[PDB]
Amino acid sequence: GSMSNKLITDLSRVFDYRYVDENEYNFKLISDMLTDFNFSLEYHRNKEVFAHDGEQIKYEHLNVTSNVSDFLTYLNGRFSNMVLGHNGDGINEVKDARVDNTGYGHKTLQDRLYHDYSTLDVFTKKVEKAVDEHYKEYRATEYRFEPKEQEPEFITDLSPYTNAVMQSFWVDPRTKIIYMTQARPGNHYMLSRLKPNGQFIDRLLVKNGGHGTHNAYRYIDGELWIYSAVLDSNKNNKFVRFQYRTGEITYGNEMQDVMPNIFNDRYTSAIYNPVENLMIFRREYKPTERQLKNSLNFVEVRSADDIDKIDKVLYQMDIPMEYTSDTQPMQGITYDAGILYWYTGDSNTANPNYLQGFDIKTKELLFKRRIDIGGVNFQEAEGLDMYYDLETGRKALLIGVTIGPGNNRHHSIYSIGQRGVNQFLKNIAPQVSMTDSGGRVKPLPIQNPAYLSDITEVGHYYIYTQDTQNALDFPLPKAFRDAGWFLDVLPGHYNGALRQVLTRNSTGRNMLKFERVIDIFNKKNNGAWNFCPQNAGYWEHIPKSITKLSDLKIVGLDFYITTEESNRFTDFPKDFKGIAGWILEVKSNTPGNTTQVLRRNNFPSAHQFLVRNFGTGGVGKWSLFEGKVVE
Amino acid sequence: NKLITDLSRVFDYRYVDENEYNFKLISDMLTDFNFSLEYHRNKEVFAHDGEQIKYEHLNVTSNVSDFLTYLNGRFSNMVLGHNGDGINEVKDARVDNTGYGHKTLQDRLYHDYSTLDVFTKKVEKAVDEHYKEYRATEYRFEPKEQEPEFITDLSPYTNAVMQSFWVDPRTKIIYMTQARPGNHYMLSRLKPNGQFIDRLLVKNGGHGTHNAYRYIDGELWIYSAVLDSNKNNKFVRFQYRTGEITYGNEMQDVMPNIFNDRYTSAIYNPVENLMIFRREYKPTERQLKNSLNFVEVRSADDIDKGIDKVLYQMDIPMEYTSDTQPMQGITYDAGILYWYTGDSNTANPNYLQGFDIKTKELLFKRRIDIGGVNNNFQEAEGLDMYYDLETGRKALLIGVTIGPGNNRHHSIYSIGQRGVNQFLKNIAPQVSMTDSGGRVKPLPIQNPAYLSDITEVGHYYIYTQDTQNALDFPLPKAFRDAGWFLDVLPGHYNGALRQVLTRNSTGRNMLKFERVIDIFNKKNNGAWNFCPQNAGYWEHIPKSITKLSDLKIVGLDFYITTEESNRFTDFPKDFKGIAGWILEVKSNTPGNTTQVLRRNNFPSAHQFLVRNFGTGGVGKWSLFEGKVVE
Amino acid sequence: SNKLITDLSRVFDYRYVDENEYNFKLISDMLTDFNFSLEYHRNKEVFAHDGEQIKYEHLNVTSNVSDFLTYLNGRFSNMVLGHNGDGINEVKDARVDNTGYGHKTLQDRLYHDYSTLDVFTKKVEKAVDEHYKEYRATEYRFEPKEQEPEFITDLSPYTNAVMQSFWVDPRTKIIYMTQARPGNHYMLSRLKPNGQFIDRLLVKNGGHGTHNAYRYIDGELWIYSAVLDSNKNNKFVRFQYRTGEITYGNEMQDVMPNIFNDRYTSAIYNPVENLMIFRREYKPTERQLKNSLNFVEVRSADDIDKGIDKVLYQMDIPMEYTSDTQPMQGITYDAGILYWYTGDSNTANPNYLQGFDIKTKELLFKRRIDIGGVNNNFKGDFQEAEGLDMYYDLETGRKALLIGVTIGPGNNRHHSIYSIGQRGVNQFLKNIAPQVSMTDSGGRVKPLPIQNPAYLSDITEVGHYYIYTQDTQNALDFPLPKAFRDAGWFLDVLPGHYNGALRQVLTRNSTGRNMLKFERVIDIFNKKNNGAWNFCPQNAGYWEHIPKSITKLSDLKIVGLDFYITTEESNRFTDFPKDFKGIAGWILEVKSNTPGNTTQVLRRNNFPSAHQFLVRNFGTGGVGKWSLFEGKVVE
Ligand SMILES: [Fe+3]
Repeated sequence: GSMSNKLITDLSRVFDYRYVDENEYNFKLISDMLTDFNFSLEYHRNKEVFAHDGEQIKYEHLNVTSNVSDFLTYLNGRFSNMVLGHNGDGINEVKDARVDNTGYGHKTLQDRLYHDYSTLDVFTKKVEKAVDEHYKEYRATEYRFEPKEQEPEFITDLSPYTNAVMQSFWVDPRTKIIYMTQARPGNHYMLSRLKPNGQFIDRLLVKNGGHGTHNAYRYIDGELWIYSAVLDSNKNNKFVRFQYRTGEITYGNEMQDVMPNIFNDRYTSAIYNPVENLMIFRREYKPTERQLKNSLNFVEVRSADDIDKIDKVLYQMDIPMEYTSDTQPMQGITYDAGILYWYTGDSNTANPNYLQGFDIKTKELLFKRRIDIGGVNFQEAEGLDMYYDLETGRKALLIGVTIGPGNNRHHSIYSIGQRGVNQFLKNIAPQVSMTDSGGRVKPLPIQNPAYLSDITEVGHYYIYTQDTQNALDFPLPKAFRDAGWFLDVLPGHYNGALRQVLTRNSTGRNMLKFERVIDIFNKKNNGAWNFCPQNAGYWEHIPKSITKLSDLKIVGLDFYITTEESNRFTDFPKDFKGIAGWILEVKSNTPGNTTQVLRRNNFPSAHQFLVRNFGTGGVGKWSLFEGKVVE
Repeated sequence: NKLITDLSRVFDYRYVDENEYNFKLISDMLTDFNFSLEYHRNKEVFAHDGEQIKYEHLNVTSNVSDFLTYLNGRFSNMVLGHNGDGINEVKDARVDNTGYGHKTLQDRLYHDYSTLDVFTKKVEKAVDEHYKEYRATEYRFEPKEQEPEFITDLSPYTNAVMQSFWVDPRTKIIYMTQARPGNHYMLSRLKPNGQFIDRLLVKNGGHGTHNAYRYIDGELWIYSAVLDSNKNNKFVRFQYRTGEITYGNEMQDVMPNIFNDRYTSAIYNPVENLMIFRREYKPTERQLKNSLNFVEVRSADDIDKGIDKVLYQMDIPMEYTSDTQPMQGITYDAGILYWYTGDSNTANPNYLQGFDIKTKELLFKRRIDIGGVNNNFQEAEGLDMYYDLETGRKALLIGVTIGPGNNRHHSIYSIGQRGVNQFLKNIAPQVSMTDSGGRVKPLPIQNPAYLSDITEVGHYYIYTQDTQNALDFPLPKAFRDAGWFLDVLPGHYNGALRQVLTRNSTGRNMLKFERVIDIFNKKNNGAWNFCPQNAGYWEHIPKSITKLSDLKIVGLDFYITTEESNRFTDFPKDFKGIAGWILEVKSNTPGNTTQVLRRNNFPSAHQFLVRNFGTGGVGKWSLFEGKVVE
Repeated sequence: SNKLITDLSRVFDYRYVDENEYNFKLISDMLTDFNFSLEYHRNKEVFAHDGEQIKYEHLNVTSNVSDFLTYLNGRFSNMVLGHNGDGINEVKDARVDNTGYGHKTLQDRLYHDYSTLDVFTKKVEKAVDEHYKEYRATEYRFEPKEQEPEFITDLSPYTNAVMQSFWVDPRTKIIYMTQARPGNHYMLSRLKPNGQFIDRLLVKNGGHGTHNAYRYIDGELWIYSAVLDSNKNNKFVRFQYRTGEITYGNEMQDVMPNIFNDRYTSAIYNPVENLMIFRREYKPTERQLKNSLNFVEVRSADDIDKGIDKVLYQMDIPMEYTSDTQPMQGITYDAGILYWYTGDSNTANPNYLQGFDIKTKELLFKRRIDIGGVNNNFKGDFQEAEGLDMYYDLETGRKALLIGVTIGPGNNRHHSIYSIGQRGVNQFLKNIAPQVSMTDSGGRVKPLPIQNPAYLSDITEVGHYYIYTQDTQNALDFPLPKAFRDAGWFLDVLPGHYNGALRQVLTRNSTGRNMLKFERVIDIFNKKNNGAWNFCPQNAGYWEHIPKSITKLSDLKIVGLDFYITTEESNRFTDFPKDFKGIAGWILEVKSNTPGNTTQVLRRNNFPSAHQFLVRNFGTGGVGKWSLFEGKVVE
C-alpha cells in the first residue's frame, strides 16, 4: 500500500512488547538506511554511470582554472575551426586586430592586447578594492568588539533580597533570567534568579557551598546545569554539578561529582563557553606553592564534551601577581575567543578597578585598563560575564558592579557589546512599574487569594468583593467583607519586607485604610494591619450577626448604633437600651484589652457618654458621664 | 547536538525522553548525510579535481587533467608545425602582460581571458555573498521561527476580550476593538504605551472582528462591517470621531451591490494598495465547501472606482475556523495570508498559520506560546502587519488577552525586522507618576472647574489661584489660601481612580483628603475623606464664617481665641469672650454633626461642651466641668 | 564487523539498556565514518572516479569524459593540416574563443571577448555602487527637511520659565540648559540625560542666555557666554562650570574683547570642524528701514584661542527670520549648514525650521515643525519656546539635530527634546538613563545617598528608601527624639512643586508595634524653610511605651500619639497628677492646641471601679493645672 521510512519518535510511556517492537522497528529502519548509505558510496565510486557531469570537474593548469566539459568543448572547437575555418590574408587580419573596441588603432597587435588586458585588469582591481573597503567598513560598524577601548554602557540594576556584595552573575541567553551569587556568613552562598530588569524571581541557598565566586552554566538538550565549587561535612573542597531548584541544597546525593579524583586536590571552580564548548577552570594552587610560583591562582582550559568523561588540560596558565591581592584581588573572570578576561580589585576606595586581558595560549597580557563609572554623580568591582545572543550570534562583555557602603549596596550590569547588543539587553523587560505600561491597575496573580501576602510584587491592584471572601489575612472579619478594595504593594527594605496598603472602594461610605509590613520569605513574621482613620462624614454600621459590642476591637473605627439596634447588644449599658442613637468609639489599650466609648446622639436632652475597658484585665464596668444643658 | 550514549538504568520519564531524543537526532543526521551525498552528485561545483579522475585507454593509465594538458599541448605544437615561418607581430603577441611567452597566440588569448573571467567572477561572488549577508541581518522576516517580543500592554477602560488592533504608522495611535452586548463594538484609541485616549461606540456594528484602516490623501478612513436597522450586513467606511456612530448618513456604503450579499470585513495593505476581504459562507454553503470563511484579494483603487474584480480568492478550511481552533486574528504580507487561531482554556495551544494566497497552500503552522519573562494562560487576540513609514521596515504584531478568567489584560508581541521592535517598544515610555526627570507632571487645565477632570495617574501641583474655581474642592472657598499636592492613583479596570489632595504647608498642618472618582461620570464621584495629620499647629476659622455649624469636616479641629469666640452666633451663650477653645468636629449620621468645644484653661477648671446638630434638629450644648487637682 | 542489534531483550534488563547503548554508539560511529569517507572522496581520493562515469554532453554529442578524450586524441592523428602560409594557421586558430566558438576573424574574436568582459565588469561595478548607496542611505541619512522628529526626553529644571537653550554633553551626557530670569539674569541648570535635575548656576547680569558655546579643551569643559558688566555693557566671555552664582568680573575670562564687545555677541561651538559660530546684532546706526538685525560669523576656535580676528564666512539673517511673527528661537550648525528655528507662541502662526548654506547664503529649506503628538497629549498648539543643538556621538561619530520645546501655558509649562537623527542615535539618546522611577529597575527600595545622615532633607531625589536604626541616630531633623530611635523606617520622597518643595514620608518598620507615620514638606534649596513633621495616626492595636529615660509627661508633645503608662511607671513622672501615682494604668492622649502649647489627657484603665480622666493644657500659656472628671459605675 505504502511503506514509510520514518522513525517512531513518539514512544509508548510503558515498557511493553509495543515499546520493544517500536525500538526494534527503528533499529531495523536505521540498519537498512546505513547499509544503503554504504552501498551508495561504493556504487558512486565504482559503478554509477554519470556519477557527475564534466562541469563539476575542475581542470586547472598553470594558473588557469576551467571545468572538464567546457575544456573538452574548447578543444573540439579548436579542431573544428582548423578543419572548417578559412585561411585569411595573414598580415591584413593582424592589422585589423590592432583596432580596439573604441575604434583606436594601436601600432601593433601586442600593444592592442596589452592595452585591453591592462584596462580591464585596472578596472576590476578598482572594483575589488571598493568591495573589500565597503565590507571592512560594514564589519567594523557591526562586529567591533574592543574591551580595551569601548566605554561600558549601563544595562540594568540587579535586585536580590540579600544585602551582600555580588560575587558573580550570568545572563541566560535562552530565558533571559539572571543567575547571581552572594556569599553568606556560614560559608554558604545565595543563588538568586532575577528577571532581565533585575526583579527578584526566586532563590536557592547553597549550604556549605563556600563563597560562590563563580559557577559554570551549561544547557544540555534543553536542560540547564550549574557546575559549582563546594565543601562537604569536613569542609574539604568538592567540584560538583546540579540543576536549579528553589530553597536549599547541600553536598550529598542532591548534586553530582564531576571528576573528584583530579579536581578535589585543590579549590576548583569553572565557567562555560558555549561557542567553543569549552570549560575554563580557576583552581587555587596549594598554600605551599604561593611562595615558590608567586602565582596565587591558575587557569586551565579543557573541553566540555571531554569533561563529560575524560581528563585532558588543553592549555594552562598561571595568574601572576598583583592580579590576586593585596590592592588588586580577583573580582571577575570570563573568556571569549582565546582571551581570558580578569577583573581586579579592592578598592574600597583610593586604587582604581582594572580589567585585564590575557592570551590564554601565549600567557601574555594584551591590555590593562581602568574601569570607572560616573552616571550617579567610590565604586567597586563585581564579576564578569560573556553574553552570546541566541538570535544573532552577537556578543557582549558584561561587567557587574556593586556600589555604595554596607547598607546602601546596589548592583548593576554594564556592558561592552557589538552593535545593537546593549540596546537589546536594556530593553528585554521594561523597568518595574506600579502600573501596567498604560497606567492601569496591574492584574492580581491569584483569584480569591488565601493570602494577600502572596501578592509580593510592588504595584497598584484591585480586589473585588468576591476576591476578599477567602482571605485568611484580611484586616476585617468576614462579616464586614461587602466591598472592593484598592491594594498597594510598596517596597520595604533590602531583605524581603514589603508594605501593603488596603483602601475600601467607597463613595457613599468612608474609605477605610489599613497598612502592614509583610515578610515575603516568612508570613509568620507578618505585621498586624494598622487602621488609619479617614472620614467623609458617613456612618458605619455593625453587621447584624454581632450581638456583643466586645467583638468590635479595631482602634479608631467608629460605629453608629440606632435606637432599635441598641436593644440587640447584650453588653449595652442595661438602663440605656432602646432610648437613643449612639456613636461607639473604640480606643487604644494594652494587648488583650480594649477601651470603648458610647456617646449619645441627643438633641434637646443632656449629653451622656459611657466609658469601659475590657479584655484580659477583666470585663470592666461602664461608667456614665452626664452634662448640663446650657443656652 | 550529541547522541546520549549513557542511558538511565531505570525505565522512567528520562529513559523514554532521551530514547525519543536519540531517534530524532539520528533522523536528522541520516537526512543530512543523504542531502550531502545528493548535493555532491548533482550540484557541487568542483565535486572533484581532474587529477582524481582516471583516464585509461590502451592499458596505460593517466588522469583527466594531465591528459587534457597533453591534448592541448599537442594541438599547439601541430599549429606551430604548420605555420611556415610565422608572423613576427603574431610571435610578439604570444607574450602576455606578465612577460610569460605562450606557445601560440591562441594560448595567450585563452590564458588572458580566463584570468580576467575567473577574477571578475570571484569579485561578483563576493558582492552577492556580502549583499546576501547584509540583507539577512537587516531584513530577515520569519514568522515561522522568530520568537515574539513584548512591545506594550493595551489599557482600554472596557473589560472585554480584544477583537483586533491596528497601530497607526503616522500618528502611532493604537485602534482597538472590543465587542459589547447589544451587538455593538467599542473602538478605543490608545497611545503607543497602551494609555487610553478616547473611544467610539459603533452601534449595531456587530463584533468588530476587524476593520481596514487606510489613509487617503492625509485622511484616515475606517472600513467596517456594520448592521442596518433590519440587522442586514453593510460594508461601509467612516472617519473616526469620539462618542457614538450608527449605520446611516454618518457612514458611507462601499460597493453595497457587491458585498452586502454576505458578512464582509476587510484589512488594508498599504505596500501593494490591496484590500483583503474576509467573507462568510451561509449555513447552506458551509457543508458543501467545508469552510465558514473565504478571503478575497482586491485592489484599493478598484474599490475606490467601484469596479468588481477579485484578484485572488481562497477558502479557509473548517479546521482553521473550528470549536477548538476558532479564528482570532488575520493579517497579510507579501503574498502570505496570516491566520491566528485558538481557544480560551482547554490546554490546546494557540496557532499561527501562513498560507500562500496565490497557490492556497499552507506554508507553516506554529504554536504561539508566550513562555517569556514579561508574561510571568494566553487568549489569542488579533494580528496586525506594522509597516514603518520612515524605513519601510515591517513587523507581524500578535495581540494577546492574558489572565485566568477575569480581569483581562492585553499585550502586543511582535516578530519584526531589525530595529522595528526596539522602535515600537520605545515610541512612548511606559506611564509614570512623574515626568521623565522625576518632577511633578503638568496639569491639563488651568484653574480647573473640576479636579475630577484630571484623569491621568500622576503627581501634580495646584497653585492657590488654580484652586479658586474648583467646584469639587474638599474645602469651601474661604479656606483656599494655599497650594496643594494632587496625586491621581489607579482605582480599578473600569474607570474608578483615587485622588489625594495634601496642603502645601510648612507652618500649618498638612491637610489631607482622599476620594474615588468615576472618570466616565462625575455624578458617581465619592465625597472627600479627611485624613487627620498634625504637626502641632493651630487651624483658624476664616473671618467670613460666624456659625460653628458651618464646620462639618470630621477630625479637622480649629482654634478659637477669646476675641474670636464673640463672633459666633451659635457659641454657648454664657461662654463668649472669656477663653480660648479647641473646636472638635466628630462623626455622626448623614445630615448630622457632633461638635466639642474644649477650653484652653490653664489655672482654672477644665470645661468642655458637646452638641449634635443637623437633620435631627439643632441640638443644645451640654457642659461638662472638671475639678482642679495638684 | 559490528551490526545493529535488531532482536532486543524482551525484559527491561541491563542487557536491554546495553543493546540500546551499543546501537546508538554504533550508529554515531557509522555516520562519522560515512561523513569522513565522503569528505575524503571529495578532497583527497585519487581515482575518486573513472572518466566513463563523468558525463560529457554538448549539442549533438552525447558521451563520457574518457571516450571523448579518446575521440579527440584520434582526431589529432587523422587530421590533415596544410602548410597554409606564414602565421596563417596560428591566426586562424586564434579566432577560437574560450567557449570553443570559431569567429570569422581575429578582430571579431577580440571584439567579442573585450565587449563580454567590459559589459560584465560594468554590471559588477553598478551592483557595488548600488549596494553601497543603499547601505549609506540606511545608516547615515540625515534630512532635517523631511524626517519626523522623535521624542527623546523631558527636561526637569527647578525654575518656572521658558527654556532658551540646551546642550547635550557628548562625554558626560549631562544636559546644560538656560532659562532667562527677571533682573536680566539667566539660570544655567545641569540635568541627567532623562531630564533629572543635578545642580544649577545663576549667571547674574548674564542677560537672556539665548545660547552658549560648550567646548572641551584638554579634558576641560569651557562655557562661552554673552554677559553684561555692572554698566550693562556687552561682554563676550568664557568660564568653567560651578554651582551657585557667577557674575562678570575675576571669575569670567574676556574673549577677544576688542573684537566682540562693540555689540551683543553669542556663540555655539562645532566640534567636528573646530569652529566657533557667532550670532551677533547689528546696531541701530548700522541699519536702514527694513535691514537685518542679526548676522552670523564662522570663525576657527584655534584663531579665537590665539586672539586672531578672521571671519571665515559671514551671513546676514533676513528680517523675516528675526521678526515679530517669526522671532529667532533656535540656532545650530552642521556640515556647512546654518539651522534656524523661528516661532511666536501666542500668534497661532506656525514654527519653522530653516536651513541656510553658510557659504552661498541661500535658503535650502523651510519647513513647519509640529511636534504635537502622543508624547505631549497632543499639545502642539501650545509650543511656547524652542532651541536647537547638534548632537555628535563620541563612540560612533553619528549625529542628530536636537529640537527643544517648551509646551505651555504658564504654570503647566514643561520642556522636551525631540530629534532628527542618523540610524540608532535617537534610540541611544532615549535610553542612556531610564526615566526616573521610585524604585531601582527591579522594584527594590533605592539606595540612600548618605550613611547616618545629619539631615534627612539631604535626600532630595524622589523614591522609596529604607533607613536602618543605626542610620537614624545622628539625624538633626528626625520626627522623634533620640530616646525613641530603636527601629528601621521606610522613607518616601515624593514630588512637590515646580520650584523645589518635595514631600517626605517616614513610616516605622514595625510588625509588633504600630506603624508610626510622619509627613513634611522640604525646600531642597533652603532647609531653613523646611516644614514640621505631621504625625498621621494609625493603630494595629499595640500599646506604645514611653522610653525609661523620660520622666516628664510635658516632653510628649506629638499630637495623636498615645502612650500607655503602667501602675509602676506612673510613679516616675514628676508632672503626673499628685494623688493619682502608683494606683492604676493609664492611657496618655496628646491633643491639638496653639503653637507652643499642648493638651494632654490621662484616662484610667479601670475595670470594676469608676472611670476617671484628667485634662491639662501647658506651654507658653503657662503650666496649666490638671482637672479631674469622674464617672458613675452603671450596670
Ligand atoms: Fe564523486
